[PDB]
Amino acid sequence: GDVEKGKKIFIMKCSQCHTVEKGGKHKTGPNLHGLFGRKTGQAPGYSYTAANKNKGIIWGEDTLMEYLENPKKYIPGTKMIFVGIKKKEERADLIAYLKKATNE
Ligand code: HEC
Repeated sequence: GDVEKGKKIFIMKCSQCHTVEKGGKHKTGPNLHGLFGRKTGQAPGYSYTAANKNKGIIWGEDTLMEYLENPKKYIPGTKMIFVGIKKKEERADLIAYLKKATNE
């Protein structure tokens, strides 16, 4: 659950658009502050993707490990430009970091 690594990653992996900082902006990507344990297409006043609502799942440790793996797949029509991840520990750490960031 490397938090230091996930930091460098997110920094230039997701953070690029996302924002693990309460009060984030609806930039290229939505905020990621408490995304764990909440429904999708919730961010009010956002231009979410037609696939962001379509899915309509409960984000978490699984939905992620699965989603992250393939964002395009999971969300067909998502703007989230991301190839995906493979390394388990990579997703386990990256996710961990968040658990310390969003869930600091
Ligand atoms: C900007 C180019 C992005 C990058 C890089 C990443 N994400 Fe993203 N994400 C982006 C958008 C515009 C959206 C909405 C469209 C959709 O339905 O996906 C998302 C959505 C997600 C979601 C779902 C809702 C939410 O969490 O806010 C998750 C769980 C998510 N994205 C996670 C995530 C992670 C961990 C990334 C790097 C590993 C990542 N995103 C990259 C835009 C962008």
